[PDB]
Parts: sequence; C-alpha cells; structure tokens
Amino acid sequence: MKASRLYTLVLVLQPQRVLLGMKKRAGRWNGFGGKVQEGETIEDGARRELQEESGLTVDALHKVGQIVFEFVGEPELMDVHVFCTDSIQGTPVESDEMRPCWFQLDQIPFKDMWPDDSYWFPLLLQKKKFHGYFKFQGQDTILDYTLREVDTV
Ligand code: NA
Ligand code: NA
Ligand code: NA
Repeated sequence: MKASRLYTLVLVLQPQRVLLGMKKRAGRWNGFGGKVQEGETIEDGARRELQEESGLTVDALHKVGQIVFEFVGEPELMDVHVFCTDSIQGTPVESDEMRPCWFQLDQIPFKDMWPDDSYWFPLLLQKKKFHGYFKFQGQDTILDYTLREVDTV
C-alpha cells in the first residue's frame, strides 16, 4: 500500500448556502484546505488553511468525513480530512490562489466541482459522516471508489 500525505478540506455550510473557493491556478470550486504541517493537529491545520485561503478565522471545526484519493501514476495517496462549520464572524477574501464565493444550497455548482464531490457532498448536506476512497485517472475519470456512511469518523 502506498504512503499517504495528510490534507484538510473545510466547508463553511450555513442553513441556505455554502462557501466554496475557485482554484485560480485550477478552475474547479472546492472547500478550503491544504497539507497538514509538522506538529499541528489535523483540526488546527484545517483552521490554518481556512484562514490562509479564505481569510476566515474560526476557533473550531467539526470533523465530518475522510476521503482518500489515489491518482494513477502518482506514488502517494492524499488522505483528506473533511471539516465543516456553520459559524463565521468575518468576510471571505480573494487572493491569487482561491476566490471564495457563496452558493445557495439549490445551486451547488457540481458541473465545476471535482467528480467525487457528487457522491460525498450530499452526505455532508444531510449531516451524515462518511469515509470515502476515489481512484482517478487524471482530473476527469474515476476508475474505482468506495463510500460508506459511518457513525464515527
Ligand atoms: Na490549498
Ligand atoms: Na462535477
Ligand atoms: Na473533491
């Protein structure tokens, strides 16, 4: 089994809208996140990446899922820990890396999101917790995947 590298993903989910970020350099909407750094907890890495990529500062995040990504031709798995909060207290800010944008929950921009999001994002919206795994050939094609609802992440 391949080694895996720790990443975070953060979804700001309010009752009628969700915050996504357009990857500027790319072209898909995503939650905010990045690699976990040495010595920080996964949740603290998620808070840090939310601040760096979206400008939002939050004190706490709720873990809602974990997704492992395998890319054909790449040696490592991406082990993505997915977090969610409903509670913010500042405005998102656009950088040269991510442009944050709100979407109503009947307008989730799946056509411009990664293909795996079609499977797990509905579980997140239902307040279900999940474990997923997706194998990709390139950016567009899923060759294999698993997804399970769990009671504990
Ligand atoms: Na990132
Ligand atoms: Na899509
Ligand atoms: Na994704």
